[PDB]
Amino acid sequence: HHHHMQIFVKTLTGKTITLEVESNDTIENVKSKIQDKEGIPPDQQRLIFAGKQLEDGRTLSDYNIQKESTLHLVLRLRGGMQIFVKTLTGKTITLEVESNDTIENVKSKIQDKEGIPPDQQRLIFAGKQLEDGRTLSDYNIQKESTLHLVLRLR
Repeated sequence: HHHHMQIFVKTLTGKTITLEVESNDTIENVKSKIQDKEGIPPDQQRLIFAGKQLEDGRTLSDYNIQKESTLHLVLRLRGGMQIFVKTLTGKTITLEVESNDTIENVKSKIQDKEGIPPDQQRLIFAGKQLEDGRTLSDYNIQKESTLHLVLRLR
């Protein structure tokens, strides 16, 4: 069952703030609360917990975040290249990438974030399977491009 709790958000410059949240609040909503309190635009915010960046559309409970847990808040300048990898289940995996990142590095980033072995991943963009040894730019994948991730049983 959903419940109320307090969490902490800490920036690198030393401040810990307390937020009143519900266990099923989304990360997007937490970023909105941080904007309301500190004035920081959500698109500049990256929230980190268990060493992973937290996905806007998932909830605190999805990440096992409990009362008096702390989230790191790291801030980016506007315009860092992100891409969105979406499974056919609707899951979204937002990756900070560079324009010449190799496909196998993208799969390695997906493994770091989601635990999915690279050999189980099939990435698709514009109807083409993305091949190891090629780069994002080889497929004209650029900022805010959306890729599909297809998975088979191990």
